[PDB]
Amino acid sequence: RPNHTIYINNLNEKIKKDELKKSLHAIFSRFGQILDILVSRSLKMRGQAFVIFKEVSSATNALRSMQGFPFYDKPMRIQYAKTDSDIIAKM
Amino acid sequence: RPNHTIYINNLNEKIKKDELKKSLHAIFSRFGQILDILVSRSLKMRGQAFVIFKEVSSATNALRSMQGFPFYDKPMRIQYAKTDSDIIAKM
RNA sequence: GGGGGCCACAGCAGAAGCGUUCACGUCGCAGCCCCUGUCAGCCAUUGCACUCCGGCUGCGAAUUCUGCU
RNA sequence: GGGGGCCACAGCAGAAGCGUUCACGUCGCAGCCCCUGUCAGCCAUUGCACUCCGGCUGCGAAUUCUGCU
Repeated sequence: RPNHTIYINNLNEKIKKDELKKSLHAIFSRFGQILDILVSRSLKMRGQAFVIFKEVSSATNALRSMQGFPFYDKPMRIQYAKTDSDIIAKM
Repeated sequence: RPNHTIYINNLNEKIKKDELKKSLHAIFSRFGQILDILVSRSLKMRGQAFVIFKEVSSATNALRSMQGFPFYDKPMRIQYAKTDSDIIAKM
């Protein structure tokens, strides 16, 4: 079940919303063009984010590459999204 | 060993330096005139501060009154200062 | 923010679009590199000062056309 | 910040001192009370969204003289 958008959890939920999107973009993008990183610190979401890539191969590349990597003293649990983000759905 | 300046430790060391001086002043001052609250988040000092009162009776009042009070979900360990602050020393 | 340095970089002026900002006006806005006030993340610390000072890690902003020599 | 209300409050104008701000200029600055964006503190949460949204607690800025009716 691979698709354009990777899904990361086990993130340091104490990190500000903007510094997260920034540092997340910094860790990736060296895999392909990133379309958008989606975050929200609500109770439902919290320590997790959606990194949307331009081509699926960059998602597969970064998923296998960056798994378990320590991000703010915490290991990343990367996996493909249940559904491709509605921006990719409009493709 | 009572004197003008009370000494508090066991403070929430994760609190910003300014919000501490503010909320500390807010909890006291209803005991007498506060001259100055001295704080610094250095490793040497950290979770502790010096509340300087105008008359010693306010220090005794607040010390016996506010002992163990929960300040930012943490109990206050109040006690008199080893030496009266050099501002009181210049009296 | 702040300081320094690049084969990295025509120069100056206007205009628009941005950044900062509560918000306009002044102002400022290519690209990497290094140091660094902040701020933040773990980690450590229960500690008696009035002078700033723990380790490690990370963020550290804003560009386009137009004309002249 | 934002909104509302007080036996709490002469009115307006200038001047100085402050606040905001990287920094001046514009601007804004009695006192309590209530609600509340932020921000922060514990607490809880390992959670598949693209619409904002967990509980509790706390911070939530800046005044003086001068003249006129």
